[PDB]
Amino acid sequence: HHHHHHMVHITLDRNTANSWLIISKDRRQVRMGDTHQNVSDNKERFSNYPMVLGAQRFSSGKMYWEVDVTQKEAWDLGVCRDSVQRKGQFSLSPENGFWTIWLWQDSYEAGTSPQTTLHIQVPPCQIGIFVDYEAGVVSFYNITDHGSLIYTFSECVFAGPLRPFFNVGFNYSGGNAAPLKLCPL
Ligand SMILES: CCc1nc(Cn2ccccc2=O)no1
Repeated sequence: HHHHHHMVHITLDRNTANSWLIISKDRRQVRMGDTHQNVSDNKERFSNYPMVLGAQRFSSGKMYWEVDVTQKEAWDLGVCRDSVQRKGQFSLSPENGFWTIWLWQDSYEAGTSPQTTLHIQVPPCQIGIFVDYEAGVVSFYNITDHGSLIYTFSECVFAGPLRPFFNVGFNYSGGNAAPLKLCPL
């Protein structure tokens, strides 16, 4: 791919974070805390899962960013509608306003309904996310494997402004504490 020149500087929005997340001072890293992080509740916060949104909203153009997933066992990444449900239980699907991939129990899957198996030969340490708003495309790239394509959502019906979407995943196992990090441009 040759999408690197649409690079955007993403920062995390504290106010959208699950109350157990710890976001770094620079707003570029997020990890699971071992307890509630002593913040007030609000209608924006994801309640059921360890999720947070980027601050940036996109309604046009081409955008690209990279995320470090080194040594994590579980995570979700992609984009979502600004209007997605925050409270209670829901599935990650385009019908619910999410265009995502994930790692879970040693398999990679795209968040279609039902989910799609991904064929990754080189487990990624960094993931590239490309959005073309006008084209209706969200693509995922394996930066560890020379930028190889992971998955393309096409014919997307965004139906609103998009936000970068993150899930650090639970840490029941003690093997998933590592952060998600937004990688430098
Ligand atoms: C949304 C609630 C929540 N709790 C935790 C953190 N947590 C707590 C116990 C066991 C595993 C584990 O990951 N993360 O989200």
